[PDB]
Amino acid sequence: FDRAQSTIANVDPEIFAAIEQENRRQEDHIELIASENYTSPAVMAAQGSQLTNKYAEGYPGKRYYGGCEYVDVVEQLAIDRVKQLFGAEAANVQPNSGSQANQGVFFAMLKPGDTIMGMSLAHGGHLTHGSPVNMSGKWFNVVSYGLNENEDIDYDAAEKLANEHKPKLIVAGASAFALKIDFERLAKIAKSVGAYLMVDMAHYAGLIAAGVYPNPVPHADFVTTTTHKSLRGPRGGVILMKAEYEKPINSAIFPGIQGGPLMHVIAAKAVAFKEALSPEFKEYQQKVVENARVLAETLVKRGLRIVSGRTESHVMLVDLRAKHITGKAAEAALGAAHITVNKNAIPNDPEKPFVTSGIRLGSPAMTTRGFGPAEAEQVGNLIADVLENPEDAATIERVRAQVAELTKRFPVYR
Amino acid sequence: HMFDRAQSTIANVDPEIFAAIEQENRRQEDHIELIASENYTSPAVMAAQGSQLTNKYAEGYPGKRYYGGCEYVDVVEQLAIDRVKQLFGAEAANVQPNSGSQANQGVFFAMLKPGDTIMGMSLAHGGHLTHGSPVNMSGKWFNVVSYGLNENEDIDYDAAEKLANEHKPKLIVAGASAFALKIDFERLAKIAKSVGAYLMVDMAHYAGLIAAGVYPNPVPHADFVTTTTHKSLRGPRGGVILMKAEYEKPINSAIFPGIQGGPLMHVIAAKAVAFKEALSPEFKEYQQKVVENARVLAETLVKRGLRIVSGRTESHVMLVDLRAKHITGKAAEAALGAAHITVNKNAIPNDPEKPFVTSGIRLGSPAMTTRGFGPAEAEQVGNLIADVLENPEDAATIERVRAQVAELTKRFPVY
Ligand SMILES: Cc1ncc(COP(=O)(O)O)c(CN[C@@H](CO)C(=O)O)c1O
Repeated sequence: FDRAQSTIANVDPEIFAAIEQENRRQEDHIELIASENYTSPAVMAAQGSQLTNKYAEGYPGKRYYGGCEYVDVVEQLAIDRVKQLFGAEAANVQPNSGSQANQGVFFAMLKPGDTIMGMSLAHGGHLTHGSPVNMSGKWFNVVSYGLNENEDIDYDAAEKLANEHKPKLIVAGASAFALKIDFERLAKIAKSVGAYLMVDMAHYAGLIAAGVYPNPVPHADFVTTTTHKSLRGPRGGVILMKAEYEKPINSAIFPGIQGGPLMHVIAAKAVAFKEALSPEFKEYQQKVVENARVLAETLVKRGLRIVSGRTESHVMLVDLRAKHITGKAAEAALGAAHITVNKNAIPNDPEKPFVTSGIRLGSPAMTTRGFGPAEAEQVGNLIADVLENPEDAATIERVRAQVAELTKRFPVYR
Repeated sequence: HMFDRAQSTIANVDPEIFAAIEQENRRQEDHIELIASENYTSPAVMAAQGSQLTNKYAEGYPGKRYYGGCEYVDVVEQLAIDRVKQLFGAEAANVQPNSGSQANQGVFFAMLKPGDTIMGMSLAHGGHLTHGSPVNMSGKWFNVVSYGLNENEDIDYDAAEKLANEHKPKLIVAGASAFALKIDFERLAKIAKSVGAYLMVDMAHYAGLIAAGVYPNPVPHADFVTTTTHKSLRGPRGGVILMKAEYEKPINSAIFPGIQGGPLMHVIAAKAVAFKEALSPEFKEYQQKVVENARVLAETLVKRGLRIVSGRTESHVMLVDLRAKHITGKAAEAALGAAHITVNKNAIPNDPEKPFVTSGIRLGSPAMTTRGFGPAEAEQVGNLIADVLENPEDAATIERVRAQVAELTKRFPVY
């Protein structure tokens, strides 16, 4: 309890060693998982603070425990900054995760058995948007909408489904969709059947904050997000809501589905929001969008296909059929070449769900460590090299060596 | 640069947050903390959840992840699982729950369907929010039957048995947020078995005492045992589920993909560190002092004319009946807080006051024991509390106590 003696290395050598290896792994691999980023030392320092010691059930100025004057300052800063970031009427920064943020809306507005609409998992929707093995799909009646022939969201079909099934709530947002979503149109659809509109902007949140992806907040009743993806913050969730839903949302998070908030993580959220308000962050996201486009363009030049035909965001779904390789095989081969991606089903995938014909790629992480258009293009070409000969030892090695050059030249943490 | 560890300090990036954390650091030093659910976790634990492991998406379980590159977070999580199994002798464990509430929700999601009947200890008598409160998920989406204390303010096992037979709960919850005595988990297991119900024990408050062997272990008797890692266990903020091997698959499926997504791997690393610390002989010695200090505190307050619910404590915690000094729980909390003693108000059985007022305060010894308080200090603290309670609005009294608190806090620094 002098920070000198209680180090991880002294107290728990096994865990220290494992953490050290993860540090090096983060340096030594090019990360293209669209949901991952590298958060700042300041953010990490914040959730490594003594604020973990405080029980603070309730909300600023209305706590159940005494001694909360300073954690109140922290939480209110987090609330005010995130409201400022997205122009929200109200906010809740206590959700433990993106899942809990989404569960909070559901607990606030719905009863078990209610009908909801969400984007289908097969076409890029998330687990929490109605999967039958998730709470959202097991305890509720789920109707899903998907993509059209152009692999854009099929707004007409969604409208038809809404009228047919009369959902109490409509979910929009996605984990693997490259285009701009028309939140205004989904809002009209929701209003026309008297449904709530909830937008899960977890993946796009950083882009939205920087103004390079459309903002769902003026159109939706509820907007949920993670703080750790494109927002580049700590791991956790946030709910944004219209003022009229402030009381049900706050009551749903506590005492509804959570207990004591993680005040150290909320402090870390506040720091990330401060960073997101800066001109440097806007410039970062402009580069994120640029690098994603260049990556997509490069893969197309090498004969691959991009689902929806283009990206208008940080993310892309790559159709691998022209190179006669499965997503599963592609993920494995790229991983061996020190490029981290994940397999992902494409629309009308001829392969089994655990195999797939696609991979999802994203630019936030590589952009954070300093990659520009030249590097994004180089990475595109390296991926294609692997895909065209995934089991050739010499091919994997040549790429790995070039990956090593990039990662050494662009360190994550200095 | 934004990712240079020299330049990216909290003070450099965010001076306002720096200032608030600094004030909180000093607040933790300058107050005697007697909130029974709070502790001071080690720098090693804090360092772990301040690590780069926050950057990793690791949906799934060790060796069965959906993402690549999880080799090292797998080592971390498996160490956490193996150590917590070792601490409590559990057949299986899940260390991903984001909180105690999510731990409890995980069991419910695994074993129950909305509308099912459950039994839990009543909130009025020391049960927790997640044990069937109608404003909590546990009580709003399920049919709740609650059991409480008897005339001696011990758990009324006979009444619980009658209720179980009458209502046929699918699941019985045991454990408490404010109960001083040893709970008879074996008897509750028998009652549960007799009606074919699952037994879930929420040992959040007692977990550290149980690990050190100074409070009875529910693991050999229960189907499921849930806990927080931040209370008497003295770890990071988060949850854990312990379960019999036969329930390994439904429990793991319930946490993911059931109710959570990517686990907080940095926090799980911190959990692992906390479990390593808990396995040491020093931790057992700590919990012996916790139990001793709680007893001494209780005895001292009784000497000053207060009453302890259940008549004694056999743990870290006590509920103090304040009526003899004609002061409410709310007023007591406020007055003690001004004297730099942190407590929280709490209803007593058959409390004549409104729920927001109460006639009691809950006290615990884990935090003060952690910063080094012994029996002499525990007794002194008991007397200081009584001094405030007997004259809660006297400025001179508040000042004298505050001065003595300052002497103690200076003598026993936390960090
Ligand atoms: C759109 C969206 N919404 C919620 C979540 C879950 O948040 P957690 O903090 O992990 O609970 C996600 C998470 N996405 C992961 C896994 O599906 C991803 O790689 O996209 C999400 O995308």
